[PDB]
Amino acid sequence: FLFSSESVCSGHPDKLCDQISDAILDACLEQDPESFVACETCTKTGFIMVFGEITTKANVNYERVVRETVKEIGYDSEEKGLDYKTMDVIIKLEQDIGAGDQGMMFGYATNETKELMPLTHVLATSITRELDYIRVKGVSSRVGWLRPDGKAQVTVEYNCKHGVLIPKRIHTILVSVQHDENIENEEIREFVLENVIKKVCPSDLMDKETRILINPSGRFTIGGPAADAGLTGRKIIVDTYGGWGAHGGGAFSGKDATKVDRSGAYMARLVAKSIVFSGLCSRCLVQVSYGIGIARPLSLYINTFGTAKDGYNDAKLLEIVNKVFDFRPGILIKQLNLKSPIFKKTSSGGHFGRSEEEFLWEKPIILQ
Amino acid sequence: EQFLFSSESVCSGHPDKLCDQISDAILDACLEQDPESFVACETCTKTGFIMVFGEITTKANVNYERVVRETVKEIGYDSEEKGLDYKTMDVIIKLEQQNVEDIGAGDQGMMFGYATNETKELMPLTHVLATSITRELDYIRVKGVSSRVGWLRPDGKAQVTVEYNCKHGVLIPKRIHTILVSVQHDENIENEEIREFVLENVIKKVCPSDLMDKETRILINPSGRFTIGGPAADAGLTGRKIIVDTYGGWGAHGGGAFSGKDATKVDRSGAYMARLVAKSIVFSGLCSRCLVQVSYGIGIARPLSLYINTFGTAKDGYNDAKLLEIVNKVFDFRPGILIKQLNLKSPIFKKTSSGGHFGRSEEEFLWEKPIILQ
Amino acid sequence: EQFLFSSESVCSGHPDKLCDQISDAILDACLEQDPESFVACETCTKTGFIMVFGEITTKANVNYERVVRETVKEIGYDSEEKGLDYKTMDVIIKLEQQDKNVEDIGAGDQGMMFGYATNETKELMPLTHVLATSITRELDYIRVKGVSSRVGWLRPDGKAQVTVEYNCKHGVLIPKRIHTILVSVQHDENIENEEIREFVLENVIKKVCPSDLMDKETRILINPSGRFTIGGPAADAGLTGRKIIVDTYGGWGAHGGGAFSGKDATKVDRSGAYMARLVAKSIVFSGLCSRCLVQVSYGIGIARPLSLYINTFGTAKDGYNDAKLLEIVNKVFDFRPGILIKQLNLKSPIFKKTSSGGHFGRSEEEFLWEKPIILQ
Amino acid sequence: QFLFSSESVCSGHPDKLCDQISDAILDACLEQDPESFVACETCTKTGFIMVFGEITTKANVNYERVVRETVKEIGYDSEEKGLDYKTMDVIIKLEQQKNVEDIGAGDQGMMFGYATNETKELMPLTHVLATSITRELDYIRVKGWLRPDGKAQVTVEYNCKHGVLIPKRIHTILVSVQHDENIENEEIREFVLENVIKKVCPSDLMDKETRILINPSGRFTIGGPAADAGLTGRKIIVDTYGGWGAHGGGAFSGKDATKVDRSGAYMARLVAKSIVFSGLCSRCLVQVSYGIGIARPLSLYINTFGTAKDGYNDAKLLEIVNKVFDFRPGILIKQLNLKSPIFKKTSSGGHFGRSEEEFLWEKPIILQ
Ligand SMILES: [Cl-]
Ligand SMILES: [Cl-]
Ligand SMILES: [K+]
Ligand SMILES: [Mg+2]
Ligand SMILES: [Mg+2]
Ligand SMILES: [Mg+2]
Ligand SMILES: [Mg+2]
Ligand SMILES: [Mg+2]
Ligand SMILES: [Mg+2]
Ligand SMILES: [Mg+2]
Repeated sequence: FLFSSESVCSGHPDKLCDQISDAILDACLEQDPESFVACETCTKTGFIMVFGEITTKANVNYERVVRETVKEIGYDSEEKGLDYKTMDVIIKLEQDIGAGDQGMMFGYATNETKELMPLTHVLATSITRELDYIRVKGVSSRVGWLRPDGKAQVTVEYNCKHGVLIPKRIHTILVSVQHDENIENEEIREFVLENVIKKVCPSDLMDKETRILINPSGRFTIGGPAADAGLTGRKIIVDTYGGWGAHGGGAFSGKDATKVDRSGAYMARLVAKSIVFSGLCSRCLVQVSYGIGIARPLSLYINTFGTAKDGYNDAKLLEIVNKVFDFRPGILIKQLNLKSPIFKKTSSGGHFGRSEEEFLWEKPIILQ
Repeated sequence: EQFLFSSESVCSGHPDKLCDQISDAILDACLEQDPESFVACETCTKTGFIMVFGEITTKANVNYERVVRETVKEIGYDSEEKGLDYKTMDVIIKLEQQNVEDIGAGDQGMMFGYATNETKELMPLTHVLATSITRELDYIRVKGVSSRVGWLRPDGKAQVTVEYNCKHGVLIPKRIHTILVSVQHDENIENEEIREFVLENVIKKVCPSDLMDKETRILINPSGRFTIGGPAADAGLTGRKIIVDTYGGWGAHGGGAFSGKDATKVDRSGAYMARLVAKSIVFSGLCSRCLVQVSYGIGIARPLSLYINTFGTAKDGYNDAKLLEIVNKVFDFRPGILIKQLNLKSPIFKKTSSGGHFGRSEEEFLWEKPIILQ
Repeated sequence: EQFLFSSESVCSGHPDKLCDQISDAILDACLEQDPESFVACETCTKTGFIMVFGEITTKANVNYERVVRETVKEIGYDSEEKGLDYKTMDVIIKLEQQDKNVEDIGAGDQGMMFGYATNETKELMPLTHVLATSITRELDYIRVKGVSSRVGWLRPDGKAQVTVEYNCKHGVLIPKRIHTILVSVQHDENIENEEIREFVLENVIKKVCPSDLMDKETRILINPSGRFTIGGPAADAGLTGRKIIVDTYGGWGAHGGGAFSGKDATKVDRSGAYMARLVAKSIVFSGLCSRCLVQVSYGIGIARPLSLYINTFGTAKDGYNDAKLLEIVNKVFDFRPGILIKQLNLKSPIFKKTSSGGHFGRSEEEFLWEKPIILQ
Repeated sequence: QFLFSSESVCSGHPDKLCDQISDAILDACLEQDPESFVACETCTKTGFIMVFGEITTKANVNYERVVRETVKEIGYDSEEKGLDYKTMDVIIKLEQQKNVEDIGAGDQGMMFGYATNETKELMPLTHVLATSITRELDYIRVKGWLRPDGKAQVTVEYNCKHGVLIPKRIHTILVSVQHDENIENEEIREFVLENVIKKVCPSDLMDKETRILINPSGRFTIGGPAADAGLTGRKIIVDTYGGWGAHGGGAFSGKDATKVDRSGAYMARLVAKSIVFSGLCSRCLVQVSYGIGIARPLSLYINTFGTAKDGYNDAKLLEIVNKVFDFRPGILIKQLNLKSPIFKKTSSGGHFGRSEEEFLWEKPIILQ
């Protein structure tokens, strides 16, 4: 079968909101590691609004954080879809441990890739992260024509043998990249193919029939918030596993670590990755469920899709996980260092499959 | 094989679901006057305000602010103590006014449909129960006798854990393991009265007694009283309950919220069609549960690929190729066609925006009316 | 042994049922302000008018006309073509206006109240009745709550009748098949009969009737005598208390006489029937029999019934007999009128919801007579 | 062993007054036009009577005059008595609008007939006694101090053996009788006991413990609509079997014979009575159901409560019924002579168990 995943650039209006929500979270954490933050952002023509609840001892200039985050992402002109200098900023923020809410969270891993992530998502997010890296770090004489909005989608043809996923070929790569009026389509295409697609997509999975589409619906000068509304938590599948596995519905950005929607998902990722990395299966889905005010999870579930190593079964894996891993929120927070202001980096490019040293949920443990 | 699994639901007054309902109320308001409207309507809320924003192409003449205020009034937010008062809140409307069948998909979309014979609704039991609890609370609160249940307030949530046995891919619920209900209420009712009310009038009404036992763990406001709720307690946004809206953690999700989007958004209409297909397969007895996976490609009307996973439950003879042949003979997944076949250019969407989009048999939900397949 | 049996229901817009709903809307309006109200409220209707008459003793200050007009609006009578328009109709009010912990008031006459229950359905009601009333309730729900551009051709009047073929084994009733389903639905002039019939079959019958009891020979009759555009009060006069069998058990059980709607709970014809239902439902729910008729005989000036009689039709659980069941019932239940009213919370404005769809077999929060007790 | 009570009311009871007016109007139409369709409802309260519904007729009827004459004949000629035919308001809201074996039913509906060998009338004893008391009060008054309102209730102690009902004793007789103000209670009680109760009730079922109550709630001088609102069709259990058997819900009075609510119930009575009179069972309940526009019944049901004669069962009885009796409306209307103006006589005192020659549904057929 064919399977597709999407990623979006840091300048996509929804991801802009996630990044602002987490920039505010980090700003609070830098001064008060005990901050509680539930920060939502939305955006459209000429404005950003930040709303929700914060309990902090930190003294943070919320508007200044918003405007600086938008500046760093590159929205410095109305022509691009938003200007940090001219936009309106609306601030409506209200100023044995149990979970802070109910909810379920899933973690997933697969040995398809070195990241232990599904290949479609690895590739789409590699494309968008590379575009953002080039835009922000390349010389303006070469790359100044790039604007912040964009997305990529990758369709892979799979074979599925006894639960094991074997990519056969890359079927389609779709890239949308916002740009200024002065660059012609041919140059856009050549730049993206040579400096992005061929840099991150393995040539051994491409062939002459691979469909490569770059701004296929026409030029893309009009973008950002002026072109499309954005909101925090509207890219939760981009943020996690790209359509694979399952999702409990909870968004990550703008939430401090006492929100199990984030910390429980991070821990479930650590567990599934550890099971797969230890060679006990090829693919693993973990579901953890909490109840408000209750420290131990109401439930835990493991599915290896029939790929468990001979000698192991999903029930034995759960027994092991219960011996090794602790899902009580206070322990998750301490073990994963979730009071550190590390979260802005998670809010674009996917929360999982990431190689930064500060993402402890991606450092697997050996299980036996 | 034996395992635990949980699903959640939220009440109509939960702040996120409040936004979904406003967004779909505005969509319906446009479609009743102009069935060809394009709508991409977002709503967000926090203490004392609702903001509607996004884009609309319509010939309709709609009083958007009155639609907002009337929707919030109907949900029951009529006093600050409840968390929002439709009479006093600020309302911002930032909606920007901008027979063919072969229109292509807009991107490399993934649509999923799921069904299972665990319930008469052909939905997973964990999700059926959690959403039944929240729907029943909403029904009692809104339609009940005020001198009896006027102490209910609009916010609330539920979560249900079921212990399953799995025999050859077939899911047989063994018992209800945990039921968690959080219900907002006024200051005058005591916890014992809340808990007895919820147990007798909601849980025992909607949860099958043969799956409950003395060990079933029942948690009702376990973290203390819940008087402060709604937008005063918690910000809401459209499209932040997409798993409640679909299958409660079962099946799969490709991304993309439903509410506030007209049917030309295939993230919505394609998901509805995929549900109809899975439901029809299970309803016809061709398997006990299945996942239907539809892969679209940009500029192409027919799906690039169709994949059906029966989890090993297919009726003998109905191998994957046979099921695919049947589905492709009966069903048309082209966006232009699925919109007409499901009658989606019709103001039917407000009812979808609380209680789940699937497993409910309303006259206007054609994706829940299964086709007999052989 | 096999036999056929039929029950009927009518829609909330049926003229007789419209009157029942208005009478209980007035009762609830009074009780909401004065739980001690005495109400004996009759309603009748014909072209362009509703008349409310009878007797009320209340401290409530009620705009009776507005209660009537809002009830008619909610039912959907908003145009003369449908048979009544709440905006134009005359509402004629001819109501003759006139220690609260006493429990030992006697019955007012030699009353007979009956309760019935049967394990044929989850509702513990006879299947013929469950299906007929499910059909009409679903029609009402679609008409009132559905999308107007889709179902706005529906008009408020209508009826249904359902015949079930039963097997009877040792007094136990086992539905064998649905024999005949009859539905009459009022509609506007623009919808064709084939669309009407397909709509009713797919969205009503197949939704509420269990498919395993339907077969190729099941007779389905939908507006069989022709079109049904002319209906409601303009076509057919209506009066309170003319649907007392739809209101109860559909021909099963028994009825001692006396309508329910418009009467507050001190009228034991109503409260006593509710209590008898709770007892019969509790016996069946507890598994002590498969079907149960509970008969209560009151005497004038006496609070406790003169006689209590239970018939289990030979279906009593092994170990129980009718005499043992009566001993149980007499230990658990109190049939004194003042006690019935307190135990069932009947001085509460709970009655409007009873007045369409049957008073029994529905599980609303405010219906305590449908919340069974475990008996052993 | 149990107690069972039935009620009857006098012709001046406000509900029964409405039944009588409705049927007086039906008879008035039929006497001029035997093909009349009539659906005449009546309601009443202090000082007023309203007749409302639908009529299709060739007759020329002064409806107001029928109303006043019926009320005069019942005896309401003064406001002291509760109603004065001379001065009351009469409101008229009556709106004026082939092959016989093939005439369909005019409506859907379900109707029961019942018979029991407890009495020569083949009716339940409780009902026989209660209606005999009220009919006798009316006869004495109409054919010097009685007034038109009144009611009677009789409680009988029964044994039920194998479906057969055996009266053991009369437990309670309750009689309310309206009267002139100048009559002393002792005279009222002696008259009712000696000239009615002891004449109607069999002495071998009376004993010293029989509870006999005559106006136990006090004097009763004002009655009729002044005492209580009345409506047509609100005494349907009085009209039929007094709580025995079953009821389909349909009222009789004010309806011509094309209303199967009436004609079907009359035919069902004839069937049950014939089965019991023929000695084929001791007790019999018949249910017939019709659908609108359909001549043949949708369903027929016979229950003999286990009392069928040796050799018979409910199925054979149904076969016999289907051979002998025709429930098609056009046919039963002819067989029972239901186009003749006979209906005012039915409208108080019970429709069944009556000996007047014009009630053909009480003339049983011998069946084998
Ligand atoms: Cl939430
Ligand atoms: Cl009554
Ligand atoms: K979301
Ligand atoms: Mg978005
Ligand atoms: Mg998409
Ligand atoms: Mg929120
Ligand atoms: Mg009575
Ligand atoms: Mg009528
Ligand atoms: Mg005299
Ligand atoms: Mg009355």
